[PDB]
Order: sequence, then C-alpha cells, then structure tokens
Amino acid sequence: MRAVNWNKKEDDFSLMFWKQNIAQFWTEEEIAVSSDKNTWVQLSKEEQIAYKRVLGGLTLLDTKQGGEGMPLVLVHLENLQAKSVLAFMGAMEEVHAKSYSHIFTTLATEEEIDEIFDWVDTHPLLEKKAGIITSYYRRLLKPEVTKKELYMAMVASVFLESYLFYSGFFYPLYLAGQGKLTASGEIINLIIRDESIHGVFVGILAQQIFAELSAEDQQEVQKETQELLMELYEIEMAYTEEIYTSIGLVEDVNRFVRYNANKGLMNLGLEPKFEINPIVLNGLRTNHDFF
Amino acid sequence: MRAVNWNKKEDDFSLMFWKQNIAQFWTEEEIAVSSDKNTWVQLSKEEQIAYKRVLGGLTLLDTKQGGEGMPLVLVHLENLQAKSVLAFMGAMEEVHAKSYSHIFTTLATEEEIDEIFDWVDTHPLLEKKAGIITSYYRRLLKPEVTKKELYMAMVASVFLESYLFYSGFFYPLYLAGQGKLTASGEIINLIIRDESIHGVFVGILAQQIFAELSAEDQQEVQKETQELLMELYEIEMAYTEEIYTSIGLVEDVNRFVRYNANKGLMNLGLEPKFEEEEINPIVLNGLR
Ligand SMILES: [Cl-]
Ligand SMILES: [Fe+2]
Ligand SMILES: [Fe+2]
Ligand SMILES: [Fe+2]
Ligand SMILES: [Fe+2]
Repeated sequence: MRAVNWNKKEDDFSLMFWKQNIAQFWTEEEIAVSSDKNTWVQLSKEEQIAYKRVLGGLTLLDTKQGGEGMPLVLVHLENLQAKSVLAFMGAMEEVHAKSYSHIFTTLATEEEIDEIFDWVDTHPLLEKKAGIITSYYRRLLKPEVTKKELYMAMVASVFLESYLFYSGFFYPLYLAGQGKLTASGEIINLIIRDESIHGVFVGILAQQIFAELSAEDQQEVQKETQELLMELYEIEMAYTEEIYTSIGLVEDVNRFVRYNANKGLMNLGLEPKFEINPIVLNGLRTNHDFF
Repeated sequence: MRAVNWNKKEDDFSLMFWKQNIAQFWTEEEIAVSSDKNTWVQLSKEEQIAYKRVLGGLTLLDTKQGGEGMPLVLVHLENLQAKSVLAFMGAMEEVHAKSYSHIFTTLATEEEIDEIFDWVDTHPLLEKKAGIITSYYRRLLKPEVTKKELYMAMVASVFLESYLFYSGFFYPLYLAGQGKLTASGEIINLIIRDESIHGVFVGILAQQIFAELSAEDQQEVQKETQELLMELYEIEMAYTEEIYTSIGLVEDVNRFVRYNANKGLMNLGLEPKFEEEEINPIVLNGLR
C-alpha cells in the first residue's frame, strides 16, 4: 500500500496548488465584521432579507462541498499528491461555512439566524440545486467507480465552485463595491480567492481523466456536461428571480451567473456557451485581475 | 437540505474541538530541520535505517487517514459541526505527511527516499495492518451505512490515531530525548499534539454512536473491538521485532505500544487491557 511521497512528483501541478492553498490559509477570526453594522442598518428591509438569504444559500453549497464533494472525489483519486490538495480544499470549505456564521452573528439576532437556516432547509430551489450536484457525488459511494462517474463528479464540483456560488456572491460584492458592508465583503473576497483556485484545480484533474476515456465515453460525458450546465442554469434563473426581483437586480445577477458559467466551462477545457457589473468589479478590487 | 449553522449547537463539544484544531494549525515550512544533520551523521547506519523506516510507516498511516479514514467517516455523519472538525483533521493528516517528506529531504538523498517508499509499499506487515484498518473504512463506500458499520470505522480510526502510530513515534521521541534529531523531534511533537486530539474527538463520536445501538449490536461491536485491538497488537509485535531488533529496543517500544493502546481504549470509553506502566523516561524527555 502506497504512502504519499512528495520527493517524486506525481504530476506537474499538485505541489504548486498545495503551496498556494497553504499560502492563502485564513480563518474567520482574522476579519472583524462589527464595523459593517453602520451600513447594515442603512439597508432597506428588502435588501437585508436578500443579503441574509444569499448567505444562507452560500452556506449550504459550502456545507455540501466540504462534506460530500471534496471527500468523495478525493477518496477515488489514485494520485496521492492531488488527494492531499483536495483534502485541504475540503477543510477550507468548512472555514468558509463558519465564516458565514460569523457574519450572521454580527448582523442578525439568534432568532433571525435560525429562521434563515430553516428557510434554507425547506427552500425548493436550493434543495433542487444541491440535489442535482450531490447526486453526482453520491454515485461515488461504492467501492469501484468508472472514470466516467469520477469525471462527472469533478464536472459537478467545478460547476459548484466556479458557477453556482456566484448568484450568491454577487450581492456582497455589489454592496461592497458601493462601500456598504465592506468587512463582510473582505471575507467574501477571501472565499472567492479560494473557490477560484478550487475550480481551476478540479478542472485540471477532470481534463486528465477526460483524456483517459474512450471516444464513446467522451462523447457521452460531453453531452451530460452540457445538459448539467443548462439544467443548473434554468434553476439559477428561477433563483435569481426569487431573490433579486424585490431589489431590482435580476438581469444584472443573470449576466454575472453567465460570466461565471463560462469560467467554469473554461476550467474544464471547454468553450464558453453564453454571450461584469462594474459595481461588482469595484467590490472585487480589494480577484479583480481574475475577473 | 441542511446547511451548517454554528449559531445553534449540534452537540456540546464540536465548537471546542474546531477552535483547538484551528489554534494548533501549523505547516511544514515552519520548522527548519537542517540543524539535525550534525546529529544525524553521528547515528550508525542501523539507527538511520530504523528512523527512515518508521517515518515511512508513519507517512503511510497518515496517507490513509487523510485520504480514507477522515473522508469516509465524515461523509456519513449527520452532525454537520462534527463533520467540519473531521474535514479539518483530515487536512492536517496531509500536512503531517508533507512534513515527513520535509524531514526526508533534509536527511536522505533522492535515491534513498524512493527506496524507503518502495520498502513501505511492498512491506507485508504494513500492508496487513493498513489493510485491517482500511477494510473498516471501505465498508462505508455505499449510500447508506448502519450505525454498527459507522461505529467500527470510528473504532479503527481511534486505534490508528491513538495506538498504531506509536510504534513509529517511539523512535523520534527516544532520540530527541537524548538531544539527537531535536528539530525533527519538534515536528513529531506537533504531529503528536494533533493526533492526540484527533483520537479524543473521534472517540467521543464513537461513544455517541455506541449509545445509539441496540443491545444485540452493542454486544457484537464490543467483541469485535476487543478482537481488533489484539489482532493489531499481534501485528505490531511482529513490526517492532522487525524494525528495532537491530538497535536493541524491541521491549522498550512494545511497552510504549501497550501504553498507547490503553489510551486508545480510554478514548473509546473502555477500560485498559494492558498492564499499566509509566512511560519510558527517555521518551518522556523527548515529549518535553
Ligand atoms: Cl473506467
Ligand atoms: Fe468554499
Ligand atoms: Fe471551493
Ligand atoms: Fe497525522
Ligand atoms: Fe490524526
């Protein structure tokens, strides 16, 4: 049985991503959020509800990535250096999820917080969205998986990392780009810096597996991938309508979702399939290069 | 579908262990090991070989805990705060494994290192002991697991964290307690501080699952746990004889193995099964 041996490179990129994930390490204890209350109380009721709801959705996604997506992909990898990187990325998803709780504690009462998590648990679109992604993960709960099954779990992971979070990230960035809730915005920028490299890394791994598939299996997962992209898009468009109609931002968020969908595809070595709001860009400017 | 909500405690201990695991965070670049070369070259070849072999074994166990043990146990937990802690602990196993490679790079040539890892991969006792533990983990590769299956994976994990590492930790601590390889010994001490809390935590989880079993299932896993403990002990005694006979330390490391087996039992809420003895005072000085 093999032990991980970092003296013998297993690929040309795992050490670089190991080192970068470590260099980027942070915890919620490092950004105090209390100074955001001065601008939080200046938001309308409808704006505050949208903010809390999107943070709830982001928490759900990070919960499933750290608790299912990273663990189940990594258990089936044969490359032990890449496995190490994914284990670390999975832990950072739990840091991210804890960081949303840190923001909530500063901005909401204990009663309001528990209402938000109850709304998350019973929300039909979030359930559908998370269910579609985790289905591909839970296919890997068996002793032996095919490369097609592993490839599609990696696709699902890239689409969560590079695409599904962004209908939620939009709003903290949009407010931060206006000088509102800028400490929470700093946290969301740290999260985005991590998710960006998670999506690139899993995409590299996916491209390596794809090259190992037969031509028949390549064409099958190419079709499944495009269908998944558009199945998620349909749900995201319904989600943006629900969250953002009250505050007038639906079409802006949809453009941002398409931008990031295109990035997810590029992380998989795939051509864009769709066509950034400048205020969002200013909110990233504290990432700005990446976008 | 539920998101982790740290505002609402799921249990009385996960936040405490989350905070401590974070507080203890460290990485491989924080301890330079090059100053150990002055004492490394004073060791005989037999002493050097034993050191490299036990580090190889430790690396194997950490590879399996980060890549199978923590991920598969955590996937099946319902407690999302406990899941978080286990994910972090799994990442720290990978930090531990990376740190062993750092030690190797300072103390061995590239050809020597690859020889060690080929020795690990083809070693029959390491393959056997890792296989016994990972068999419990790989039973969890199915959509739904029973609580009996989850419990026995947690037992295996506590036995790895609190017991199977220590036939290997012995020698770095023994040398560090003599002023030899003391920078490598500081790394090993950081790893031990982590494994100690990993074993306590998984043991708490195991005790929670045990209480949720029927009497019939309790009787089954109680017996399996005791058999597993002694099945692993028989393998560890062959392993210590293989590694340490050349350097005169077999009975010393066997005493340390039994000490730590007892701690693994206590982490599971179980009584000690081996004669209770004070720790070797040289090893104790290496832990200081
Ligand atoms: Cl295959
Ligand atoms: Fe995340
Ligand atoms: Fe991520
Ligand atoms: Fe470890
Ligand atoms: Fe551990």
